[PDB]
Amino acid sequence: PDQFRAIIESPEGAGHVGYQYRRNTGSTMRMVSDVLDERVSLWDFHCDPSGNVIQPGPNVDSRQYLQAAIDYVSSNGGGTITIPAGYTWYLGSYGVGGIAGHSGIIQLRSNVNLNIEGRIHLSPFFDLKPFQVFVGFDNGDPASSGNLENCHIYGHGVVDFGGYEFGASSQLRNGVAFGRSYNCSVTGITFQNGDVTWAITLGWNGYGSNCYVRKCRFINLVNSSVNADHSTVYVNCPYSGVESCYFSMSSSFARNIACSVALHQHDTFYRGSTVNGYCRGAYVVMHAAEAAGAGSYAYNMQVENNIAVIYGQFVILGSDVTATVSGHLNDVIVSGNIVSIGERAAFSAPFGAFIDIGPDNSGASNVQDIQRVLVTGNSFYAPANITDSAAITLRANLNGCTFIANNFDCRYMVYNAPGTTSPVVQNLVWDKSNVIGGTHANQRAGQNLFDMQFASVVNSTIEVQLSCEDLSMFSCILFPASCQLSYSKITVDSAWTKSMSNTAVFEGNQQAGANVYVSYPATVNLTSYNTQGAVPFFSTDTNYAWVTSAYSLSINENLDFSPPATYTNKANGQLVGVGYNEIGGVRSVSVRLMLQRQV
Amino acid sequence: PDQFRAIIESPEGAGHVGYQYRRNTGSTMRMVSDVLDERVSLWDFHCDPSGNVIQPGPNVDSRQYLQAAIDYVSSNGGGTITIPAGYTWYLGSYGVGGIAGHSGIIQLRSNVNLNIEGRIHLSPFFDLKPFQVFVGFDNGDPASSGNLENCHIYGHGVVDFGGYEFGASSQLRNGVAFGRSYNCSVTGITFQNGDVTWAITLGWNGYGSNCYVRKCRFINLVNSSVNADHSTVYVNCPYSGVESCYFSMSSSFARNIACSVALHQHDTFYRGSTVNGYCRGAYVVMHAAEAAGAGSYAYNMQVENNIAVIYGQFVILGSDVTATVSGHLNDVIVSGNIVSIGERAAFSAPFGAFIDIGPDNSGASNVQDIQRVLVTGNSFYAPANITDSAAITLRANLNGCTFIANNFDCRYMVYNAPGTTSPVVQNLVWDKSNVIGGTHANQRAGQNLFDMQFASVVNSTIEVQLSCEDLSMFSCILFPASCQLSYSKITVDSAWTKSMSNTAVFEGNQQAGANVYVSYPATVNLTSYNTQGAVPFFSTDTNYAWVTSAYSLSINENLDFSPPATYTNKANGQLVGVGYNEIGGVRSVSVRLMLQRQV
Amino acid sequence: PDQFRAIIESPEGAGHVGYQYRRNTGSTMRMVSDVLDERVSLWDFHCDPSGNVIQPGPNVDSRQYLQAAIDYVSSNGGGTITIPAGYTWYLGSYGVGGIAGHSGIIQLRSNVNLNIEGRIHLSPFFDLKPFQVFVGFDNGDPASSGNLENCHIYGHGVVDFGGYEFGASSQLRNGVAFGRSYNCSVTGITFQNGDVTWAITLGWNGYGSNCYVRKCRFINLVNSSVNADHSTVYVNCPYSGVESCYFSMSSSFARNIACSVALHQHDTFYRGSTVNGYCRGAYVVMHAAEAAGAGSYAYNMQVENNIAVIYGQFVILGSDVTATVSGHLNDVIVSGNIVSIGERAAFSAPFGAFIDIGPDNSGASNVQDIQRVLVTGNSFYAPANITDSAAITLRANLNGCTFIANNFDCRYMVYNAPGTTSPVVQNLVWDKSNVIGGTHANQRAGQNLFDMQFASVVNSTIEVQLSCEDLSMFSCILFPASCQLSYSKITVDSAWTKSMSNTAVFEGNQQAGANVYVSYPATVNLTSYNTQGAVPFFSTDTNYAWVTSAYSLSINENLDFSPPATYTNKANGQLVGVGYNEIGGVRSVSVRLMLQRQV
Ligand SMILES: CC(=O)N[C@@H]1[C@@H](O[C@H]2O[C@H](CO)[C@H](O[C@H]3O[C@H](CO[C@@H]4O[C@@H](C)[C@H](O)[C@@H](O)[C@H]4O)[C@@H](O)[C@H](O)[C@H]3O)[C@H](O[C@@H]3O[C@H](CO)[C@@H](O)[C@H](O)[C@H]3NC(C)=O)[C@H]2O)[C@H](O)[C@@H](CO)O[C@@H]1O
Ligand SMILES: CC(=O)N[C@@H]1[C@@H](O[C@H]2O[C@H](CO)[C@H](O[C@H]3O[C@H](CO[C@@H]4O[C@@H](C)[C@H](O)[C@@H](O)[C@H]4O)[C@@H](O)[C@H](O)[C@H]3O)[C@H](O[C@@H]3O[C@H](CO)[C@@H](O)[C@H](O)[C@H]3NC(C)=O)[C@H]2O)[C@H](O)[C@@H](CO)O[C@@H]1O
Ligand SMILES: CC(=O)N[C@@H]1[C@@H](O[C@H]2O[C@H](CO)[C@H](O[C@H]3O[C@H](CO[C@@H]4O[C@@H](C)[C@H](O)[C@@H](O)[C@H]4O)[C@@H](O)[C@H](O)[C@H]3O)[C@H](O[C@@H]3O[C@H](CO)[C@@H](O)[C@H](O)[C@H]3NC(C)=O)[C@H]2O)[C@H](O)[C@@H](CO)O[C@@H]1O
Ligand code: NA
Ligand code: NA
Ligand code: NA
Ligand code: NA
Ligand code: NA
Ligand code: NA
Ligand code: NA
Ligand code: NA
Ligand code: NA
Repeated sequence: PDQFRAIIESPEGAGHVGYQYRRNTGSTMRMVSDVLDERVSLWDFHCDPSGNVIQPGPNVDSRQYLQAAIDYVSSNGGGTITIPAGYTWYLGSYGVGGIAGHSGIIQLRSNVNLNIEGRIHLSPFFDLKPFQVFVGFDNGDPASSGNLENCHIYGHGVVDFGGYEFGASSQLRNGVAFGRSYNCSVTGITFQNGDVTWAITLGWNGYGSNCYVRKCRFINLVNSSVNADHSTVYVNCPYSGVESCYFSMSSSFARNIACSVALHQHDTFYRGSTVNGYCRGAYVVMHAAEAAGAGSYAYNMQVENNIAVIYGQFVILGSDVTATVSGHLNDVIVSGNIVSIGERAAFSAPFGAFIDIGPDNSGASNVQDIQRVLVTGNSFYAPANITDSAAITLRANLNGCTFIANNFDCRYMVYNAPGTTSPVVQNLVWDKSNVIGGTHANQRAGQNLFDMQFASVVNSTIEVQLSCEDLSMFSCILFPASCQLSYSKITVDSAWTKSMSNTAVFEGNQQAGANVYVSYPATVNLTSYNTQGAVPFFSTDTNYAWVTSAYSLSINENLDFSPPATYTNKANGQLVGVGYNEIGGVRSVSVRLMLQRQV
Repeated sequence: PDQFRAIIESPEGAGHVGYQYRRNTGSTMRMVSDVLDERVSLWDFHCDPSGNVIQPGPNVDSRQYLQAAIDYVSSNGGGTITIPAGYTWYLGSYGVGGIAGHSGIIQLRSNVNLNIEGRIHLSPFFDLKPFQVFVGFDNGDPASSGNLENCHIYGHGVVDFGGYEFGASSQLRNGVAFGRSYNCSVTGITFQNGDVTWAITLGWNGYGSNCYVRKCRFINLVNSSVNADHSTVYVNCPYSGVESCYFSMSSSFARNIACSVALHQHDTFYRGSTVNGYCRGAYVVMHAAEAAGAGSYAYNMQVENNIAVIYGQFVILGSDVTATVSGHLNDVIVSGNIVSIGERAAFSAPFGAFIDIGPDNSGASNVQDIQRVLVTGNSFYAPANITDSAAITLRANLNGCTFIANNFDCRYMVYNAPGTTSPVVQNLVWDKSNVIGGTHANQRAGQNLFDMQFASVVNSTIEVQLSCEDLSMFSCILFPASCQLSYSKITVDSAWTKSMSNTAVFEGNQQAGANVYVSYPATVNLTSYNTQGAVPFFSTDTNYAWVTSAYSLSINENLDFSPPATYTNKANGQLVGVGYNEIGGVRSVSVRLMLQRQV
Repeated sequence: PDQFRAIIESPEGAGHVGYQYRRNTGSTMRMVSDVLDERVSLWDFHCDPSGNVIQPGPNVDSRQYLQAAIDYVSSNGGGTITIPAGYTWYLGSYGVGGIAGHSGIIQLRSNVNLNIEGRIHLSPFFDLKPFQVFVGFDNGDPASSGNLENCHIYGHGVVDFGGYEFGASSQLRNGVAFGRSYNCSVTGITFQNGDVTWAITLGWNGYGSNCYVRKCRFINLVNSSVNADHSTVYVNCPYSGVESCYFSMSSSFARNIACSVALHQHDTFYRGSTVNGYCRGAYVVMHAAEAAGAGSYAYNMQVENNIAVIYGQFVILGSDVTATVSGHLNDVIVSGNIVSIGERAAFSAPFGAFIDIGPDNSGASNVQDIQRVLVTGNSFYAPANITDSAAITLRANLNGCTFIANNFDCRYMVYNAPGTTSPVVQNLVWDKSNVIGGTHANQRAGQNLFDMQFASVVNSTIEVQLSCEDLSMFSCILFPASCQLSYSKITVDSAWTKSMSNTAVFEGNQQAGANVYVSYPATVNLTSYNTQGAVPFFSTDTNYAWVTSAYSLSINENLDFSPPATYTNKANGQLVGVGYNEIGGVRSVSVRLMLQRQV
């Protein structure tokens, strides 16, 4: 019985105390230790070499203890390790082995979940240094790494990056790198107070699947001018996405460098999230250099039902090439988003846009293969002073994009800067159901609402419909002479255009093309013959050889005659129609006409 | 060894029994009590003064015990208290201190989560009395209250309000008032069986952030005529919302008073939820009196992808003023919802509507600043007998609202009651892509589909497109003489209109305005001169001085002549065009024309 | 003290060791066994008759132990049973009693939740046999069954069906049958590796409510030619749905037989999910034979924001009748989905379609009552070789369907096979805002883009708008002479049509109907009189008696004359207009005209 009291006080004591669930005689006869062994916490490993528990705190490095817990649970085929509530667990050194090549702190392992209820906080050892807090690669070379499967991080807890700035722009910092990750997720966690490159990365160059970020918060994760670039979540495996998250930045630097999400492989999504204070909402890009695991096509890309205040662009599309692989982006949907450019001076952040068709990372605009994109049922607003705001900034080659039933209230509808890139554009479709707002009315001196600064446009539709007047704009739509236009439909509805000097402008007379279909208002001077009765009226100018029909948009103030209601043309480029002289006489009128070609 | 058996049976016994996780010699040498101390339940506090456990039941008030648990866990920096499954925990008295000013029962505290697995039920002490079950304010004056942070209530359990009716209409009742709440949430909980004002309130007058209601059920929470008003969730802090919830009412009273959600600050949302039996779906409102914590603008407001059967209005917009603050509502999106007015007699509940632009709480219609709203891709249905159903009831001043690509199948498209308010309307946009259903065909004697009972309309677009005949309606669109109309576009497509006596009606001849752009069908009597050959035809009536062109919508049954295909006007208000007399003779025809002005 | 050591080692030992939470003197004086009794796992029942624990494994049938755990927890009013992580629990025999009529393995019980953290795996006893793993019916006759309430299955674990093929096509296999289920759910679970009929079924013939499938994965659940049919989730109770799930198949058989979801009662939804490798996305159907619990109407049906690669049809609509009940489907929304037909040969799987209006299970096309459906803001793509691809295959009677603001890029827009069914169509609305893609340009020899192979069409709108040329197609829209057409609007925009031989084709001259409203381009030969001055031009053909107006789509290459800009008709079916001869002479021209009737 000495050994009994001794047994009981020893670490095997619980293993000698019997238990049977709820005194049920049909239940297993267990020992207390068996029941305790059903759960596991950091406290079961956070101990000195003699086994005595250590309290966490700013003067204690918890890293080795958490790694020991992960390693052991892994050896039993997995489980969930709780990081207890009511404590802050500090990390204060780098991990070792395969994660060292990633500046890793903790190595995640398959089937080992982390239930973070307390706080995890970086110690000042990491100030001005690279780091990746949680790393799922098991090799410094990602190509030589094994997979991470079935690893979920969740809870009501917090990862706090300590506020430390980057030491050099070339450094990288991350919260969770799942690695070559299959069925991994982060749910519920707040990531805050840092200067980092990413908070979470999913996948590696297309290897991975079914990775998700849900109900997480990301708060103040850029804080310095050193930080080169930031994307809060980088989605680099298929069948993965981000939903119902909150993203907020307060620093000036974030308004110039930070993006919330990057979707970089097929079957990926960004849904139901709120963004504030960022430069950009989401990249949707196929990088040829990332094509190894899931092919060279990014398809089935969804950005839906988000709420955003940003300073640059909401969605940025891209694809590129390497020496041996060509990336392609197609089958994209952008719907249900409500987006605004936050209050800022014109030109004070990257050019404001709902959609950007951006060049590659070396600035090339002639490598892209972007098509089959639907942008529908979104709202976009930019304040009236923001000259640099567009529904779409179309800066690189575009093989198709369709806009239906959006409401865009900003300076430009379609824009690209003159003198810059000259994109080749195919299959740009702007349906009449896009509503153009009035916030920027009166602000558009010298500007074209649709400024078509492209090398060429083919197979495209622009149906312009105003909903209020803006007589400040130079034109509704302008094509420079350098832009070829063919097999396209361009229309300007007459409503709110009566007083406009120019409506559609074709500086190379491109509307004359055999397969150009256009209509727009114009003012035309006519003169009739003197005959009483049915009598022809003819335009005094001769630049209408392309017109197939025209009709009156003006009332007739006269009693003694009427000009024609409708007109066609003649070989010399005059318009002609048949009016009526109740009394004879040569007549001379100025009329507003709808000019039509093949429509 | 006497003291050893004694120690073991004492409440410190577990603190003497050793344990080491899974017999791992690298694990902490702990005591059983340390492992048990990692969790906490109501059972750890639900005890008499001698420490003996008390069983819950209808004759036991569990309030003080649950408060003791919350208070203690709070003192250790937080955690999660389980409310065990398999029991009903009754509450039977008011709390004390700061929550007493709120009729509070339990005080929530920061970082203390409640995992409700069992049932919490109100005892009859609360019958006919006010109460707020869970309160996160710490002061009777909300202005003087501290914050509630990091408080989550979740589980598979239930809050049951006991079925008790209100005692007086002036009383207030609530389930969860998070208070000045930051990162708080309710997930998974069923709230049922009550007569209450709210189930959950988030925030206080704009103070709070990141508060959410997810996957909760709200069932039968209004049951009496005493109940003054009900909104199941009131969202009164930014960056907060409701998603994937279920709301159901069965009482008659709920069909007249209850709303599912109120969104009252910026960056708030209501998504993916199902409603049945309610008067209203969601208020979206900026009250100047609520502007203290987050400014006087409600912007980035999202109502998306909900399913509803309601008896009144789906979304209600509003903003108002106090003596020193002016509220503004802008940047709203309503998309993807499928909504119907449930089976009821006409006029038996508040006027049916998809969108309502409602007056302030004192009935004023001249204080609102509502603009930049997008309503797109929704469906609305009301049964054919429901005279009082509209796509939009526009009852107060409106500074903009845009409708694109909806399907509305109800009695009216645009409505406001004559003789009532006379709203000032700007920037109302009804795109042609809105599909008008046929359920109410033949029901519209004496009614105008678009009944424009406003003081004035400016910068507005109404493109009417029918998809079946309804010859019962008096007109497609009518403007009384009291409504000014300027800088607007009004069109009536001809399809299904051939037999209509009136299509567009302008009782003050407002279509003549300099910047009014309109087109609609009309029947016109013409008579020609007798000349053989090209010969003029002229209208017999003189009310066409505003017409810029017209064209035939009718076949010509004649062989010996043809009327003009197109017409323009003359100063006296006749139409004129040039037809053709194969044989001479004065001709007299009645023709269906499309009348156009500036289009 | 002998009995004390004995007590302590006995199964009542923990019941003698005292504990008080965190040494708090205000806490309950408990015993260790009380605290352990707050949780329950499979280990508490997975024991031999002497109470000794049994290890799970491929040679152990865990079924009776799990049932014992469920039965006991049920007797205490519920709770959550954990299925521990780090182990595979095999099932190797059928259950007994009420579930035997369902081939049941485990019986679920009300208020008893399963937290599946480990793996559950079927033993080879089930090879070639029927089975339903988890069954919530309590009677072999579902009509005589009690309800299952408040039963949630959740966790990070897995249900593995062992890879076994069906033994006979008449067998049924299921993962979870909740039965007559109220407030039940499955969250987080992976179902994999099987040949089954369903993974999860919710409800029974309309009995049930508030059942949900969320964040689950379904992987490779069809593997043989024996498998008759598969729907991964069958939703057979109202106020229930599927959200944020992943569905994947790899077998050839799945491309011909498998559907992801079946929505079969009102107020049901399918949202935010990703599908790959399936034949079909979702059925949306009211079967009269399923109408018992919730009525004969399926209404408030939502399919939104999904991502899919399928081989057959995305959404399939249906309703049918029994001898005494008639099923109805109305108030449906399909929005925000991005869908493609995967790479396959033409005709190698069921006919590709976004929407299918399908016959009943006996092939009848004359029993359906389907109306008030909105399809808006979706994208659909099929590769160019897939002849059998359509936006809508309209194969049974249709009482209404509305398409607004979609982007469809496939072979046909509207299709039904000639010689097959002859549907009666009412209220088909194809708005102009639907964008028709160009992938299948040049592939359409002998084909009509809109192939209207119906018995009749009434109250319908087809506004065709091309966005690129396809001169291979025989026509944009064709109506055989067998299809009646009335009270409808059919338009073909002229853009990209100049070179088309046929645009709209009415093989029975149906465009002449009194209430048919149509416009489309045509080429017409005209000849004038010889008179100098205003001079008539007349068509040489006489098939224009239905034309109310026409206008020029062609330039005039002549200086000495001009044909009319606009035309009307004469009784003999010629067109006539007034042109102008500067010099006299008989003129003869061929002109492209927009032919209009009542528009
Ligand atoms: C911040 C961001 O996401 N910006 C994108 C931009 O992305 C490119 O630039 C960023 C700049 O931070 C990344 O390039 C940096 O990081 C890579 C990857 O780091 C190495 O590999 C990882 C696995 C390892 O853990 C690290 O220790 C490193 O060894 C460096 O190779 C590169 O030199 C450096 O500038 C980003 O790289 C991608 O990062 C994701 C997420 O971690 C990885 O999954 C990919 O493998 C990696 N891709 C490549 C090709 O290496 C760059 O792709 C986008 O290009 C841009 C336009 O689309 O949007 C944002 O600007
Ligand atoms: C039921 C509902 O939400 N109805 C809205 C309507 O809201 C207004 O009317 C309701 C009627 O119940 C509320 O007014 C009642 O309650 C307030 C608040 O109670 C006091 O303050 C709270 C913090 C405290 O816990 C209580 O003990 C009280 O001291 C009373 O002041 C008022 O006299 C009474 O009629 C609602 O008030 C808002 O309530 C939310 C949620 O609790 C609070 O966050 C706000 O502070 C409070 N606002 C104000 C201005 O006090 C009223 O705003 C909407 O106006 C209407 C149209 O938009 O929609 C529904 O009808
Ligand atoms: C695979 C699938 O979902 N296919 C649908 C198709 O559904 C019909 O055909 C399937 C074929 O598997 C089902 O019919 C089979 O199963 C029923 C039901 O099984 C019996 O009842 C259940 C409760 C019990 O547990 C079992 O032991 C059986 O006793 C058999 O009666 C039938 O003979 C057999 O072919 C499907 O039936 C429905 O199944 C759901 C889900 O389990 C039940 O809730 C319903 O009660 C049951 N309905 C009926 C009327 O019995 C058939 O409805 C659809 O018809 C089709 C077109 O819409 O889509 C897919 O093809
Ligand atoms: Na590295
Ligand atoms: Na497209
Ligand atoms: Na060029
Ligand atoms: Na109060
Ligand atoms: Na708007
Ligand atoms: Na007025
Ligand atoms: Na059966
Ligand atoms: Na419809
Ligand atoms: Na027929």
